[PDB]
Amino acid sequence: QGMSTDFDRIYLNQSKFSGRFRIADSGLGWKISTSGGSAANQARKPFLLPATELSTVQWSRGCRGYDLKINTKNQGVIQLDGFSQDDYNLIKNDFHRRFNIQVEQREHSLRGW
Amino acid sequence: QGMSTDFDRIYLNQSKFSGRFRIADSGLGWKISTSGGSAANQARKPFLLPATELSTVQWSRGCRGYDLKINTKNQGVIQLDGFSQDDYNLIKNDFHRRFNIQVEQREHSLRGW
Ligand SMILES: [Cl-]
Ligand SMILES: [Cl-]
Repeated sequence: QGMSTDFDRIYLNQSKFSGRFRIADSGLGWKISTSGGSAANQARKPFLLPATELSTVQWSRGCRGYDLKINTKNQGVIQLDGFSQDDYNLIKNDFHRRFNIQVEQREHSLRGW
Repeated sequence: QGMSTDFDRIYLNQSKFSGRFRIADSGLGWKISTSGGSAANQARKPFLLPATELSTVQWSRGCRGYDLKINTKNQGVIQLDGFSQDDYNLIKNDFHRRFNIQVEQREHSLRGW
């Protein structure tokens, strides 16, 4: 749809359901994405995190693939995982441009050597 | 050994190896614990995080069991996982007494309701 940057099959805080993660100028969103089409998917409500609540963001190792661990002003650290190594460049650019946040690279133990 | 509070089979940042996690007055430690006895275990060096680097700590959902996500002054967010629900009370008490840190309970979505 062309405004937000979207990623499918992402998990929020080790959720059993996967969902779609969206990066918008307004902040972040995540919504359960499943089967049943317009029954089950239509009742679902999004998790919405306003950009004002973002403080730091790191790209690190998830349970599934790579993750973002996102520290917030009022809601602790939120985890999104299920990313591919391929996703990093896009994520880095989006967080810089939309939020002026530099994503920290902390996904292996040789970082900073 | 009676000074530190120790937990076995804990993983650091989704490490392939598990190790022993130790909570001491001086800060946190983690060291790979494996087989071979005094060959492989003896060469291993610990990860050491001085108490001065601790800022916030939350108890949340790991890849394995429950986790701590620990925000540090200079090293981003560190994850320890592999904890049982049983571990929480001890952890809460140790972080309060040793560091004056209140562990945030953020391990399910009904927290704060
Ligand atoms: Cl947008
Ligand atoms: Cl001690």
